[PDB]
Amino acid sequence: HSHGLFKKLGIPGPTPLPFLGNILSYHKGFCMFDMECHKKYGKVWGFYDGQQPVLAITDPDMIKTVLVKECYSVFTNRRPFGPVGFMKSAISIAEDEEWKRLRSLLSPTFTSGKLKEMVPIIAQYGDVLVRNLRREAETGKPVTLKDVFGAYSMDVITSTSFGVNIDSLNNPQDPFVENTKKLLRFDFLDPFFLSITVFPFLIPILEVLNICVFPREVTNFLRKSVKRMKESRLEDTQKHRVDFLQLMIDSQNSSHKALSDLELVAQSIIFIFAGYETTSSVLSFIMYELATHPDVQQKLQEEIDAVLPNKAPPTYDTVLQMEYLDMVVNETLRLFPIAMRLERVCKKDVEINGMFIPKGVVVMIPSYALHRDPKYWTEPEKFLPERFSKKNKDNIDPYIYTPFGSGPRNCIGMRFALMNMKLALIRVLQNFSFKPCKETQIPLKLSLGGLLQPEKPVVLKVESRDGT
Ligand code: HEM
Repeated sequence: HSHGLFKKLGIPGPTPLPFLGNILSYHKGFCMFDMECHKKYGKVWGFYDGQQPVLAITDPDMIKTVLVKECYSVFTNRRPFGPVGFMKSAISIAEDEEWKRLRSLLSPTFTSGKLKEMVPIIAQYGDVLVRNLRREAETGKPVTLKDVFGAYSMDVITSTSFGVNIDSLNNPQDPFVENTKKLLRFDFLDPFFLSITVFPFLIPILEVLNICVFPREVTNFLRKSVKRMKESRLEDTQKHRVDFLQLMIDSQNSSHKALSDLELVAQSIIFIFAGYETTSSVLSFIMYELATHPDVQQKLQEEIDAVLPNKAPPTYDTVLQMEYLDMVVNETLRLFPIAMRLERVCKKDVEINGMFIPKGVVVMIPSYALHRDPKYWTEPEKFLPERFSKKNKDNIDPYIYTPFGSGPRNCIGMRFALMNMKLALIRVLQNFSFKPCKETQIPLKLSLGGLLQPEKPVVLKVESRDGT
């Protein structure tokens, strides 16, 4: 019972129940819980995930202090979440100095140059997705976005970490894809995780039995797959394709360095885990918005048609040049910041601009809630891209709008993700128009689970701009 911590500090929040803390209030999902707390408690509030104290903060300066100012010193790590095994070394699960070192070895791998050089590969799959989407529409039936983008997301992943070039969508059974496919984002509200939240003392027991949240079935497979291609393939030299693995392999081969072949395997897997369902979900939200806002869709199409007359293949610089595109992407991320919350564990007693935060408390920034906070957004529930226009985006506080988090521990694949999604969006809109379908849910309703996603999958009628 650390359940008295918050009233002891005079910090408001919902009253916790023995053992459960406040988890039954998650019956409508993390985001609804955070919006309702924001509303009734104010700028700061506390709650308990089992016995774990969580202090939500909403003040921009405090957020910067936590995410930026005091990253290395006090708020360096995310909260532990369950049995992880060797993945304990994935950069996103790694802690303190261990994390700092991994954050160095990997920086170069995510530089624009390395990125630009990966465009041809990803772009190549944009052609594949279009080629693919061409059929699904050409046919007649509504298209289920998660699937088309799931495959596209998959294809970019494999391809950008050694030439495993597969048309994932039409090779549903290619084992290598049938495994990477299983690397889905965790729903921390499913029974298992709720149980570990209420019985955290069970994690060491699962670790000793080698029980891991990532499917060993799949982790084993890729561990071995990387092993061979890391040898078998390029252990022949002469001709390499600037993918993450190679960047990880070569980074290996000539301060703190030397990525353990196991670490490297951990990185490759986490990069997949970090980008697979995230990219696909964001693309789907965007397409939903464009379909329910024809005018925006058209305008986007006109800009694309302008920067690339007559379906001209997208390019790094060409992508960067499109502003309405950038505005549409950003607006969608404001409405659907898929991480939902940003978190940091307080490694030690501290005071940040006024309030004292005890050691061990989890400091949480409710992105979903700050993104829809009336106090900062006119008609928060509305999809209005102008919000991010050139002469308007300056009024946006970066500690309020945080779809990719902020500070030293922000999303390391952010630019890659933005690039990936735009290239895809360009290719697709540069060929089709998505319109609401009779089965299209409007307004879109969000799941009540622990992931930010539509209640029912988004399906839309897809039409080719002059397809005969
Ligand atoms: C639209 C897609 C994506 C979104 C919205 C997104 C979101 C985020 C967010 C909000 C964080 C937490 C930041 C923080 O705590 O301050 C994060 C972490 C991170 N992201 Fe992404 N991400 C996306 C895709 C990617 C992709 C494609 C990759 C990999 C190439 C990637 C790699 C990671 C990693 C490794 C971390 C952990 C970084 C660290 O702790 O040092 N993400 N992401």
